[PDB]
Amino acid sequence: QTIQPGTGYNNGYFYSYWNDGHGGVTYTNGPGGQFSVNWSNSGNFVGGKGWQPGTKNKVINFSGSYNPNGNSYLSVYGWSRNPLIEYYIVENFGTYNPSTGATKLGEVTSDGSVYDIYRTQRVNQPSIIGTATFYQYWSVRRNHRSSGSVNTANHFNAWAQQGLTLGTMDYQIVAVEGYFSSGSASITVS
Ligand SMILES: NC(=[NH2+])NCCC[C@H](N)C(=O)O
Ligand code: NA
Ligand code: NA
Ligand code: NA
Ligand code: NA
Ligand code: NA
Repeated sequence: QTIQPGTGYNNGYFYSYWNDGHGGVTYTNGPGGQFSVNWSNSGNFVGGKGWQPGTKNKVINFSGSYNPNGNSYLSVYGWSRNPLIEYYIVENFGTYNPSTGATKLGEVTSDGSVYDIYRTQRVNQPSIIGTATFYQYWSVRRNHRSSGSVNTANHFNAWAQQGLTLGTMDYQIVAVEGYFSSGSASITVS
């Protein structure tokens, strides 16, 4: 169903839906690993489905329709603790590449494309443990897509060769993120 922000479990999968308090987002859980998000003039939000906790060797399957009109991402997205990390394997994005301004550290080839690798830092921002300073790890796919599989270990291995180490996994989902934009998406995870 359509829900307010929160986390939980639906039809065998973990879900997380977060927003910054602005209006405009409709997040709906569906059967199985399905979710839908429609946004009209949102602020910042993140929603999707997957697992609590994730693993360092999961092969994640996704498919569906992704139609951003402005700044948005479609990603494998999750967190670790000790160290506290927010990470992204970005499969598609709208008008804004999330790595803009960031220092490139390397490349990895996985699941039919090269990805470029970046680290960023978030200072005194929201996190899974409350306000915190933490690093973000990014793999950004050069060839955008709306369905496929992601061998997460290929990314996690490549990040570790640049000192981008992960802690104990927290959640791991396929997420749609938007930032002061509009769009529509409907995705099935497995
Ligand atoms: N990329 C983002 N917008 N991240 C939002 C993180 C939200 C954070 N985990 C919280 O529960 O407050
Ligand atoms: Na974007
Ligand atoms: Na995303
Ligand atoms: Na991949
Ligand atoms: Na995770
Ligand atoms: Na996200």
